[PDB]
Amino acid sequence: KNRPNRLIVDEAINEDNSVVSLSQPKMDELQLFRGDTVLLKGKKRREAVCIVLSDDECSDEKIRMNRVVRNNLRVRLGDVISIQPCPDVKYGKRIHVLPIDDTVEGITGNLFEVYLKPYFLEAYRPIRKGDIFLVRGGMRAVEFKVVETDPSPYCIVAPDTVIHCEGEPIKREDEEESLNEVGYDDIGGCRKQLAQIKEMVELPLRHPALFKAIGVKPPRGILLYGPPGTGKTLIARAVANETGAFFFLINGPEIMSKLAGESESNLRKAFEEAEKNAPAIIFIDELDAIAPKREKTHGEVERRIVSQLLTLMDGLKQRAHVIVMAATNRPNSIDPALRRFGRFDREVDIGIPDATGRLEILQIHTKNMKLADDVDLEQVANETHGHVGADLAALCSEAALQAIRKKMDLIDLEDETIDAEVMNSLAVTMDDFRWALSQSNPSALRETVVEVPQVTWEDIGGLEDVKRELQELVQYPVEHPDKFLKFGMTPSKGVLFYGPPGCGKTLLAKAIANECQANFISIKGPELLTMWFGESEANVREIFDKARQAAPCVLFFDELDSIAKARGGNIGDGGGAADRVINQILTEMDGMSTKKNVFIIGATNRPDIIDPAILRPGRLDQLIYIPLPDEKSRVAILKANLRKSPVAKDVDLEFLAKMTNGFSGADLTEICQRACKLAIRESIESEIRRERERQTEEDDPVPEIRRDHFEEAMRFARRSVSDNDIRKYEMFAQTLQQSR
Amino acid sequence: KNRPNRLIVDEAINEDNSVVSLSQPKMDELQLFRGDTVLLKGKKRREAVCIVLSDDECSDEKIRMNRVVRNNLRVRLGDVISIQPCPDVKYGKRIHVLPIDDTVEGITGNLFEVYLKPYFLEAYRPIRKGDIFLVRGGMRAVEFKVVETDPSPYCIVAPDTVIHCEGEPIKREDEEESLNEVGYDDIGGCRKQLAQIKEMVELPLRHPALFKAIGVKPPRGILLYGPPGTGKTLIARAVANETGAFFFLI
Ligand SMILES: Nc1ncnc2c1ncn2[C@@H]1O[C@H](COP(=O)(O)OP(=O)(O)NP(=O)(O)O)[C@@H](O)[C@H]1O
Ligand SMILES: Nc1ncnc2c1ncn2[C@@H]1O[C@H](COP(=O)(O)OP(=O)(O)O)[C@@H](O)[C@H]1O
Repeated sequence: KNRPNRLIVDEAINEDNSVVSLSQPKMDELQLFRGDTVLLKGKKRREAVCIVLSDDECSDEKIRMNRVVRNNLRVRLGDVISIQPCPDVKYGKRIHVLPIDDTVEGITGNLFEVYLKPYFLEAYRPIRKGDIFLVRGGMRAVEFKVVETDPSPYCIVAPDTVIHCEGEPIKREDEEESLNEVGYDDIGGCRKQLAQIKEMVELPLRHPALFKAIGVKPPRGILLYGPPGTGKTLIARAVANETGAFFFLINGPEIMSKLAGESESNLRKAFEEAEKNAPAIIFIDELDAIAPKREKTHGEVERRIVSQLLTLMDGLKQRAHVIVMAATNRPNSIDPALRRFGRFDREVDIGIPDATGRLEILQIHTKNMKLADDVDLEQVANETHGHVGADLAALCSEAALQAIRKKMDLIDLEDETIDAEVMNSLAVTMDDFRWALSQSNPSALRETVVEVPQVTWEDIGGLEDVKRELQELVQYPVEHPDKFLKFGMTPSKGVLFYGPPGCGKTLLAKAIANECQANFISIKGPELLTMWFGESEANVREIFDKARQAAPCVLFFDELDSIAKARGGNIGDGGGAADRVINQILTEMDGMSTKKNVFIIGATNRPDIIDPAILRPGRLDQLIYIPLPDEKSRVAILKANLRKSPVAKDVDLEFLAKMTNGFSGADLTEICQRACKLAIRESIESEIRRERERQTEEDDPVPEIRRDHFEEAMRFARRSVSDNDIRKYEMFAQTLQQSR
Repeated sequence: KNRPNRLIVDEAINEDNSVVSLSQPKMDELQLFRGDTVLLKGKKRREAVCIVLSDDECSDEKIRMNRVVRNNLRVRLGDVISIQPCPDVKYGKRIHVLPIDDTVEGITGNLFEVYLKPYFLEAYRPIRKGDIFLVRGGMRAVEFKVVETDPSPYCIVAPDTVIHCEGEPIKREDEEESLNEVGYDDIGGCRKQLAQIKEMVELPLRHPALFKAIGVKPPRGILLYGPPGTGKTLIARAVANETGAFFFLI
């Protein structure tokens, strides 16, 4: 018809297996309501009946499409479908649905009331003939095929019908695949990297003939890496099985497990077999087993194997319908002659996930688990700092095995055997989650983390003008390069905080990285000391390579004065005013691109004994005095700390605010900690006294703090900063010379 | 019967080779006294006669079970047994017990008064037909098989009887193992590590078909280490010969 009814498929955000979400101007163009019965026609004359729903997440012309119904239509991602309303659907009297025997194995008991009757209630579901849907439960996920309906050829189902499920399972026909093949639905986290790998490879695989009409070379050597266990083979096979090409898998240890000429014949026949079924993808994992760093290679057959791989990958420039993906452990653990132009050009890091990614990975792995009601995935989302996803698979399977070990075991073996009806009753508790998270958790990470921070501007009290002109200093030229191009001034890229210790030096950097949606990689002082004492400075280049790879980002140096204080004070050691790591930092600083959005933030508390070679233009040049807090900042910081804890309202904090002057913010965030420790000790002792009183039940004495704890904490209080350091810093206010 | 008479075996803390220790609410439910003659039926219609004693170390539903009597019943750890009182046991007049030649080698002299008469005094011991017990001494530990009793088919023994030990030793039949195979009784110390290795491996070996109904991967690469000489091969072969699987050694 060539009208807007020809639409492009996508992934779905909805979690029902038969609903389709669409946008508002599109749905106002088609004149429907919510919950209408809609019909989809695609390729090879297949049909889909669905419920339509409305969402603003959809764009102008796309369709949020589920995977089981897109495999029901026998189409894939990148195909076009046709949309028609079918508003004349009645109810049925008999429903014929039956499994395929290849996915129901080990199963005993009745199948009908355990799955079908928990499914076909309360959801009027549109079913057409020959359809295969998918349900979960029983620690499993089973698909189901329908055969016959009374209102031919489709109906909507309701509580007011029956389903006749009689018969034996039927073998799967030759055309479709199973649904235990992995896909785009079961990879939690790292959505941007998946989008980048999706957009980089879509054209020569979905439209191969276009590059048979245009001679422009696509990128063919694309290399992803990451710390191990993160499922690089999983995402590789997911992309290859989702976009629909021929797959073949070369693993490094198997090729090293043969003789010499047998390995040569294996690699040659593998590349010929990948040539035969074009278009196709090819995958080499554990490249460290095949082509290591050259200094770590000692024999003779290994260099011959690496030269064989170089000739075999240079000799497929003529072909353009295969593409090579590979996976190592680290980019510094490959031979440097391999990753060059014509062999391996594109580079992508997977990285470690974060709390949102951990929540999504946990949402993947409790899909067919049948949780309880008291289990709280936000708890084990926030309490699981520093983990990879295979540890999360181990954690979920460990808690499931503990629920099998505690109950539903010795209770059952003394009387009967085990079926799936009692597997329906099995849920797991949060106690097994806390038990599997307390012990038996080998945390597989000690390295540097990269994430967006969470502290916002309202978490720090006051300091308002400094926040707004820092916002001027970073936020402006990334949004308006035309004004700077008009006035010809290149922007500065350095800023140097300084101030007395204990004034909240990390919080403003966290707020700037959180508001502009920037990554964050921090380096403390102890990292500088363990790079100085070991005399190892081939690590700074790795840090700034990671920084450029994490673009955009803000790089935070904490305790820069440690290397100048460590070898003596202001007299110092026998040396002078320079060192090793700081000039290595300058040399790797000034030799990079101006527009790459890597913004370097330094910090110290001793601004006099620092090397003045860092205050050159083109480097760190912006100085901001961070002073002691004032009383309005004191009440603001005190409320911003006390917002977490339950406090009383009749207590008054302006007495101590008007009393305490010249105090660090760290002191006024530890005195509340001291008072709350005193209150928690008082409450637990009154708890054990009322327990031992009549019983040798819960009327809580106080959930908050009174004036007594604050008065005793002020009797335990202490200032942290002397007056002479304030005069040493106000020397810079009196003198006002700060260029070099 | 599906009542609480179907119990799960365990290790024992008692050191007599024929007594069984049980808990107090269980023994008040069965209405017995200490030292009563009790009977155990398990798999393959084997029988065990025992002395019952009381302990608070036992939990609600478990049985502190000795290794020689659990091999006498031809069951293993993880099996369920059945408990019945047999309070009608008399004494005997002639007792027929004889060794197996594969465990008495290098031995000379009279066998009767060196082992049997130091054993069958002061302990009224419950013996049924076909039973194999185990005694120690002479820098060795010898097992013994009984053949025939006068009050058929079981008795309790006392100082007021005789034991006729005449004959040559009989070859071991094909079904059972020896008792010089290592087990859970001869590893001192490190009980928590043995409990951890016990709980980590019990499910895919005692109940294999459950993971033929549930697809969840068990842990398969488990690595123990230690400073050398601490008997890592001993605890490995002990767990494999105690839980009862096929072993092979690389
Ligand atoms: N509102 C606040 N005002 C001041 N400090 C705060 C505030 N909120 C949190 N902090 C703490 O301030 C820390 C930032 O370091 P900061 O206290 O400025 O350095 P310092 O204490 O002066 N030097 P040091 O403690 O030895 O590393 C954070 O880690 C918090 O623990
Ligand atoms: N983010 C994740 N999403 C889904 N599964 C994961 C994830 N991370 C780890 N896994 C699981 O951990 C295992 C490790 O992936 P694998 O391909 O074996 O990596 P490697 O071989 O490098 O260890 C996979 O079998 C996968 O199922």
